[PDB]
Amino acid sequence: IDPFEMAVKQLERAAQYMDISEEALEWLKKPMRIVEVSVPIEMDDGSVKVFTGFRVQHNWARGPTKGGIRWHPAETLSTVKALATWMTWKVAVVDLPYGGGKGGIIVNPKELSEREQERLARAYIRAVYDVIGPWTDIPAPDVYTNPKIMGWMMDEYETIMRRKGPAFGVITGKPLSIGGSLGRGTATAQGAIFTIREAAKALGIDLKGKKIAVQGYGNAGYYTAKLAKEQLGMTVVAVSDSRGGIYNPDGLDPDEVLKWKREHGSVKDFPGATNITNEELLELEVDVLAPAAIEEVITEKNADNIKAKIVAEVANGPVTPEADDILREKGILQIPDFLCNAGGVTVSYFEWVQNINGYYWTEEEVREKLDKKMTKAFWEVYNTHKDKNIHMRDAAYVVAVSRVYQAMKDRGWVKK
Ligand SMILES: NC(=O)C1=CN([C@@H]2O[C@H](COP(=O)(O)OP(=O)(O)OC[C@H]3O[C@@H](n4cnc5c(N)ncnc54)[C@H](OP(=O)(O)O)[C@@H]3O)[C@@H](O)[C@H]2O)C=CC1
Repeated sequence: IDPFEMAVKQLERAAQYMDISEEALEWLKKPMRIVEVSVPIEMDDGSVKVFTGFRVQHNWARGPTKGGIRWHPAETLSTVKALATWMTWKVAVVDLPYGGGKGGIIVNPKELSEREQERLARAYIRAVYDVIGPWTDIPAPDVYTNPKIMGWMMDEYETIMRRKGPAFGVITGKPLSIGGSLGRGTATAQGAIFTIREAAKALGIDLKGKKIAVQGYGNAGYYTAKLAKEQLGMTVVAVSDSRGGIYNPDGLDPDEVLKWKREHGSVKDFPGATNITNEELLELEVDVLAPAAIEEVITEKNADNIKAKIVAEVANGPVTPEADDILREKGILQIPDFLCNAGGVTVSYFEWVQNINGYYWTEEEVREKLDKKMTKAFWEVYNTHKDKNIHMRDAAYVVAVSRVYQAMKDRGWVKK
């Protein structure tokens, strides 16, 4: 299924639940600027290889576009366009002064050395300099890209820009030594925890003493479990990895589970815990479920057999639309995927603000501002959900598209 076709279909579906003009929908169905460039680098053997780079800016009505850069051998312009379109709604739902953007290079980084990767980053910056900037387009880490490459890109941009402004703010996800930000490691989990707390508040459920099951124990899953147990006081009873999952009604200690995973290569066979399958974890009777793993783990087949009161879509779309309808019919509140894991984008914006202002905050200030942002966004989505009598995800889409629509109307881009 073509990614851009899917994104356009999603946008039309969202527009079907709100009052939006045809001209605005047509404007939103097409990225405002797409830049495809050749990225030449010098190989370690002395040869020269040319790579294909992309930089799609879907919309900038609300402000400078924001989005990451992906280094995947299967990158396509369609995928970049779809991800920029999704990033637009991602930044619009949580009320950031950002638009939608995305980049990508068709390259396999597993076969490149450190020098070649640095050359690739610098050449990409040299190619796309004319369409990026602190107030035009702010790239970010993505798949097979890390803060190392962010530092290289920032250094190249500063070299080209002759230090005429906040070159630190041109890109986010940088190392702390050069314009970096605190709380970037646990941003997604912190946002998910705040959204879960607000959902419990909305449902009238006290989380102190309740049970939570987390699917996927990577950076997001482990930190979600850890932060839930620490702040929310929720008993973690089940975690899982690719290999399998474990269960214990008496509770799990996330630090010990992480230690065992980093020692035995997997979370399975944890002492005092019963081994369960991922499917079996989705079956447990808990009050919070946090899929932080592979996409499409909840389908029409197992949607009915879910007993969780709150499903926090920490991952990127772990629930299918049929499963969405079935789960909504069962009186279960869903937190949409691009609202639950909004911490990442929310944190990036804080980093950009720190770079622009020249003043960096502390871990507590970032945590409090993120708390405010996520609470406001979830509350703005839940109110739409209750007023329009539509699905949770649909409420978030309505909020984001309404925000973009209003910004477009204010600029005079669309007269209707
Ligand atoms: N973490 C972040 O900063 C943000 C995360 N996201 C989204 O969040 C999710 C996780 O992020 P991230 O922590 O970076 O991912 P990680 O790569 O750090 O970890 C992936 C985890 O999910 C597990 N996993 C991978 N495939 C499966 C599978 N088929 N079945 C069951 N478990 C699987 C991995 O298991 P194993 O360890 O055994 O390999 C691991 O536990 C993703 O869906 C991602 O798209 C996007 C926004 C930013």
